[PDB]
Amino acid sequence: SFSGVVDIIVVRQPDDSLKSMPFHIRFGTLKINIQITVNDKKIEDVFMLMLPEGACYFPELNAKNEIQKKLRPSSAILKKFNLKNGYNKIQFIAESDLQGKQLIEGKIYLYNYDTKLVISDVNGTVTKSDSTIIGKEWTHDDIAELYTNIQKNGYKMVYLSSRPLYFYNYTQGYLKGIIQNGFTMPDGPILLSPDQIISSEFKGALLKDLRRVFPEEVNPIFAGFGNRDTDATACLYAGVIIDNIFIINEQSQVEILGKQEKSSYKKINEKIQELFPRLP
Ligand SMILES: [Mg+2]
Repeated sequence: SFSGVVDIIVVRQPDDSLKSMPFHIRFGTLKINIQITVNDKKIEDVFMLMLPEGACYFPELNAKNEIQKKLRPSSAILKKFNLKNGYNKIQFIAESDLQGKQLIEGKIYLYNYDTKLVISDVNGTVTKSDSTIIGKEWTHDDIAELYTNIQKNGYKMVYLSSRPLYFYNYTQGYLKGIIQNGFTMPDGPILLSPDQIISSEFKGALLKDLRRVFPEEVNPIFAGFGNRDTDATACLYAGVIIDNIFIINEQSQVEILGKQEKSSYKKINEKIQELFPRLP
């Protein structure tokens, strides 16, 4: 089974509170309390518990004095993490009297309320085609240079995977291994469609979840890259203007939906300052 943590996103609200996406973490070994360390610093007075199936949650009282199982921590808990802007290292330590201490590592990102995100599907959009693997999937040409320059202009790349949770760590390794003419894929969180995280329209629900951790009065999702018409629908209903949605096919032809224009990652990169203007 899966052992790891799905990249976590945290957003600082303009009242200085903190909101985050749900924590999806699994201890594959453990067949129990859970402590946290952020940036190699243990976090005091914060703990998680674990269900029989291995999924973990923050215990939180409701108004009837019953324990609720939250995947999203309170703002007060998140402030104790002492998160820096951007990437942060996070580890979860599950202590068990039978199996001792078990540790998993992951990534947690802190954005501001005015941070602008650029979504990118993985399969068919980064890879050329949409269980046996080696990471040698083919990659559309010139995509690493394009995304690098989007990031350099102040946007934040956010990747989207609909593969089963078993492949999550593989997808992370595939993206960080891409090298094209010296360019690499900019570091960023990989969100997992909630249908793949079973416990107790999916791409659209995930992106609306991400949008809703930002205040209502800003539109945080600037643009999106996909390869199926359902990717365009997911982005539109999460707040992306049609003009900023790009849909690529297996011949690496990119359609800019708003302008109904045929293009490519190379040509979009040449027009980077027009389509992805630099942010202050
Ligand atoms: Mg796809």
